Amino acid sequence: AHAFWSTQPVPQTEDETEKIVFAGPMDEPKTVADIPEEPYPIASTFEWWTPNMEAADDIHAIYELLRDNYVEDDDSMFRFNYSEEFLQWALCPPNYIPDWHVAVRRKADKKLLAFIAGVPVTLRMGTPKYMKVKAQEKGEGEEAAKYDEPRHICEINFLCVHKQLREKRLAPILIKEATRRVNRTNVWQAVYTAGVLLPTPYASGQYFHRSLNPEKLVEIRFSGIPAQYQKFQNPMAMLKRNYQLPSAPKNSGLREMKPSDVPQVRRILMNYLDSFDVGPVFSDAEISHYLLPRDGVVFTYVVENDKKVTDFFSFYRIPSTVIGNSNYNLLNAAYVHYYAATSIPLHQLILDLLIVAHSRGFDVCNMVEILDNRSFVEQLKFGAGDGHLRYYFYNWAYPKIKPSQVALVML
Ligand SMILES: CCCCCCCCCCCCCC(=O)SCCNC(=O)CCNC(=O)[C@H](O)C(C)(C)COP(=O)(O)OP(=O)(O)OC[C@H]1O[C@@H](n2cnc3c(N)ncnc32)[C@H](O)[C@@H]1OP(=O)(O)O
Ligand SMILES: Cc1nn(C)c(C)c1N(C)S(=O)(=O)c1c(Cl)cc(CCCN2CCN3CCC[C@@H]3C2)cc1Cl
Repeated sequence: AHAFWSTQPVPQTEDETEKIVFAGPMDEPKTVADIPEEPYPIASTFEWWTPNMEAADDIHAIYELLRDNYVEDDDSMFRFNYSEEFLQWALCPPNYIPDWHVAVRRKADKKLLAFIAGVPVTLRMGTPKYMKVKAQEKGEGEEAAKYDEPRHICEINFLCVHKQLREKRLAPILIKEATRRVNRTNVWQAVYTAGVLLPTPYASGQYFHRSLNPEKLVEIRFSGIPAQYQKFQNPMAMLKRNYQLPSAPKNSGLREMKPSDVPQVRRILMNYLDSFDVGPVFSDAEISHYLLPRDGVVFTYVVENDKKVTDFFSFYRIPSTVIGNSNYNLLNAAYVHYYAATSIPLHQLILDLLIVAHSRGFDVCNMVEILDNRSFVEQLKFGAGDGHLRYYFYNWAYPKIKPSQVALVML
């Protein structure tokens, strides 16, 4: 049923994943020297290209490919429009490997036809807590703990094939060449997410959405007017009233994050994320890169009291092109990023996130039900959406876990 994925080191069915008890690799052990030195063969009219994602025109080329060809909703009403500044941020974290950014161009005119990107991440991906309990009962604690040390792996994102080249088996070639380049760097696992169902997720979470500009969301058919609103004479004014938010944050001591906050934010974030079965481990440099504010891209606020950072939240911007409605070009979405609360309830912290996002002109706040995101859904008027985000490993057997045991945000 899967001419490509059946040949790959991933669990092949849900029934197989249901039987996995310990974390660990799936493929035969290999070394860098076993991996082909030469790029994977591609047809003569095409060439491999490694873009320089710190060069403005290379970023712009990838930006255009994604703008016109990346993920759409199922009704082709919206398509992600990640900005050039966002792409540079997401693709060039500390110690990133340029060779892991893989493109295909038409050799004749250098037209960009396809892209896939990998970035390094340090991930805790050892056997989850519930399976360690079973392992202990069975005398298998050592094997269950074998791969507990955080692992330096690849995170894959931004797979895209031009619309005119679809269903020609180019995606498997891109994946194969990315795998080769990552393996040549002595890295053997990857983590990736998708909205679609592939073999075989270790976790899946529903998307949730918080209306910030409901009149726009209804107009573009992102949101509907619930049936119960028809019992009122003006359902739209009632809708706006329901979603209204304060004009300024409520938490005393909230301010934008600054460079000197990096060590404190690292400590509180790492203390929080260590409670989840799967999660990243961030250095100071990675905290700085992923969390310090960048205009139009990432927004991060801390709660400071007694000159100490006790809480923080972050969100990032991904607009989507509104394909079918001529009255609006873009849907401006804020996505919940990392956060940590030690002094206030999480719903009180995330209310300030919604306020800041609304004040800055965002139309909706999106998130997946990872981390403790479910704990503020009802209080802050998030609604479940149609979409899901499925989490996958390449070359890593892993038991099924709930999305609330996942602490890795994927951009
Ligand atoms: C150690 C290091 C390892 C590094 C790599 C780790 C693995 C990373 C894996 C990538 C993680 C990416 C994470 C994200 O970015 S998820 C976002 C994916 N991008 C989009 O949805 C953008 C719009 N769509 C496209 O650009 C294309 O339709 C794509 C590129 C998605 C498929 O192109 P096309 O439509 O022209 O099809 P084909 O004829 O070339 O190929 C068909 C084969 O492709 C399999 N397919 C379809 N969709 C996906 C998908 N989203 N992940 C993995 N495989 C997918 C499909 O099952 C079939 O295989 P099989 O069913 O026959 O077996
Ligand atoms: C406004 C809007 N624009 N677009 C393009 C869509 C679909 C919408 N919606 C309608 S949606 O409700 O907001 C929504 C929906 Cl249905 C489904 C999904 C499934 C995940 C898609 N990918 C896969 C690759 N990447 C991994 C990490 C981020 C990214 C997520 C995501 C969303 Cl974000």
